[PDB]
Amino acid sequence: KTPIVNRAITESEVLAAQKAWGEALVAISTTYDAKGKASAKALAEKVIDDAYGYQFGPVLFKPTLAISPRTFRTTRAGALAYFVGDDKAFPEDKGFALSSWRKVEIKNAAIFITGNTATTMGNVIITDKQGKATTVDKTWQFLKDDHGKLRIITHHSSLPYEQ
Amino acid sequence: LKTPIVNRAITESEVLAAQKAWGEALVAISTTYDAKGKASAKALAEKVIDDAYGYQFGPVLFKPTLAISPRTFRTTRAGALAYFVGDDKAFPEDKGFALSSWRKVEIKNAAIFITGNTATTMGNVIITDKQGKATTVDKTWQFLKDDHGKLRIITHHSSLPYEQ
Amino acid sequence: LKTPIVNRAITESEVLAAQKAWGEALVAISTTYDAKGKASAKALAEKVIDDAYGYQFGPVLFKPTLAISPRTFRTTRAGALAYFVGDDKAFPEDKGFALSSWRKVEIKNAAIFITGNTATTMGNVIITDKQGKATTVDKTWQFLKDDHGKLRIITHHSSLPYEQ
Amino acid sequence: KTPIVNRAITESEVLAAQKAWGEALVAISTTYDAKGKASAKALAEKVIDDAYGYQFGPVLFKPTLAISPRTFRTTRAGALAYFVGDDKAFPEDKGFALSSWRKVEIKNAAIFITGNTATTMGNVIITDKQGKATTVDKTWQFLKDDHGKLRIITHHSSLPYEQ
Repeated sequence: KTPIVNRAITESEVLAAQKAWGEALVAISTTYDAKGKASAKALAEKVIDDAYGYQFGPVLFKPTLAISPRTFRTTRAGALAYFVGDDKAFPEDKGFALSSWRKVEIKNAAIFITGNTATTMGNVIITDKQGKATTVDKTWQFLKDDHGKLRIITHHSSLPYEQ
Repeated sequence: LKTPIVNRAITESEVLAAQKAWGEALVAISTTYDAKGKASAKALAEKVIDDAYGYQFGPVLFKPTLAISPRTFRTTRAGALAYFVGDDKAFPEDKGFALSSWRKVEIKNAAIFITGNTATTMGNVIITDKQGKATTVDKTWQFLKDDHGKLRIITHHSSLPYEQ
Repeated sequence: LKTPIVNRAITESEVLAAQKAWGEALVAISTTYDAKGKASAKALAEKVIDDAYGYQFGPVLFKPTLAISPRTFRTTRAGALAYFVGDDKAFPEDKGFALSSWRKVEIKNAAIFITGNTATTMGNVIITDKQGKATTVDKTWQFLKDDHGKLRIITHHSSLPYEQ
Repeated sequence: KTPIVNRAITESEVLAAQKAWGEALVAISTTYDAKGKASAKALAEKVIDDAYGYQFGPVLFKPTLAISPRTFRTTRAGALAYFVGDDKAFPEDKGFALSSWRKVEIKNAAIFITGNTATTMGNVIITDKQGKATTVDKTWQFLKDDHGKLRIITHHSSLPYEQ
């Protein structure tokens, strides 16, 4: 068979990367519930290093519950802080991943594959240990890196508009 | 003579220009309604959506600021028009976002990612009406440079800043 | 219902298909000349170049196998047509490559690189005439997937194997 | 100023990467003339690691003077062998870089920038220590890697057709 390099993203790679983020959020949450803040922060660090693209420079990350001065988490510390708190530079952050999450459901509205990147827009439903479901409107953008792995370079999460 | 060259890549200046052109268009639809009423605004909004968005390629990933939780994702031209100018029984909750007498748009980028043929921006956009009432949104755009070298919106996620 | 999706990426199967379609086209021009003469071949070559190449975007990076050292690079539609079918005073050394009664094209890829919106192939192509005379070339193609999802040649470098 | 990531290639980046290859060929050639085969092979190894993209998988490399069985140098060893010989697996290779090259001139016919990659097609003129000029027809394709540096993923070199 002809030796090939495929820098392009497939549908199945995008769907996998969406789930992988869900699994990573939950893994952080159950690890906090079970082993405390220090173990979660260390798990969260490896998760961000793995699934995000802060290595390339800024990530276009607007987290769901980020407050109006510190809205855009363009740095690795900004992401970690949003998910597990424990950073005095982000004093409004208690840790979004620390609410005992257990189930994440992806409901895509549309996917756009532009070759090396892919953008998804739809709903994500995050359910805690007691079945308290939070619905968010989520845009992700994935870049396939030089090692063939999908990295979040864009992450816009918003609570559905009510009024 | 200079080497003939095809450039499908987006530059920073093309991205900033396309951001400003969307602002100008929102304001141009808003004044045209204040000045000449619904019909004129609608016809202008239609050319704007045909020009600045990329519904020609298939669905656009458009989550508008003030879109209500059943009709959240405007993946069709009609969805986008309806959001801006209303007047569509299929989007009954849409009075028209562009019809609030908008006069100034300010772009405050936090970050830009140029992935070659496309470019994503994230940051604040501040839209101010004739009375100086400022609406601040958190906005993500993605621009694709079409076969004719013009930047088209294929992704548009706008959200009100989270208030605790 | 299935999530609506835009796919501007090229797949392996799209690349192999586009390779085979170029072969089929060369053979279809060659037989059409053997069977119906110059005029018919020319009109067919024109639709082939308009279909399979990307002169619509600007220059194509086309270095044909048997192109002579003044007129080496066929960056214009006319250059490409002339190479295949001749009949152009502006390319006086061109008898027409496609007019040698070609009947079989075999693609032997050494490697494929899909860079997302484009895909490059390098390897051998073996073009055999009505008498079974095999011409082997070393060939590089680059395909771009246009706004309509069809693969267009923007790069075509063909060379006779180096003989010491 | 807004923090930005630019995975796109500019005209000036392509022109630089074309010259950089010229400089690298010559550097190998003068290093052989002056310090012998071992020093050139070691310089040539770092040159290929740097300017080519064998890290991603196969490179679409058809060298000017490569012979009909071993035409396509899809492996790092194939490239090294073509440029400096000294590999019994490529027995027809004496070393293309070992002919005392001194001047390389790029004459582009056309450049196509497809975002993350750029293809050049034109002439390259390589002149030795005595002014013996070899003209080649050259296609290059450059991919900007995750670290912002241009890497040759395609290299088709042919002697101009004579007859």
